[PDB]
Amino acid sequence: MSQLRIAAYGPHGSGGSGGSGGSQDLYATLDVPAPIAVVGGKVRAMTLEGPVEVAVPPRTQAGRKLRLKGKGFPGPAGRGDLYLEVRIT
Repeated sequence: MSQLRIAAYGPHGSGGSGGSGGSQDLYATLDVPAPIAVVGGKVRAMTLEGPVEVAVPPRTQAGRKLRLKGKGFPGPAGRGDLYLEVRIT
């Protein structure tokens, strides 16, 4: 119905609520193999609900974090950003 919405990989500044970061932003390690990283697909991410399938976009490169705005916890600026740490295996 609703997966972790990937607001990353579209660097486009405009008149909207982006900022330099979210409120309670958190880095969560995202394991992705080299094939699924380049072509895109799905991977197993760690969540409090258990292992979820995150639909990975194409072009995905090691060391880049998928900043998923609003997927972090609420705070001063509104909600935090969930950075999925692309680990190409």
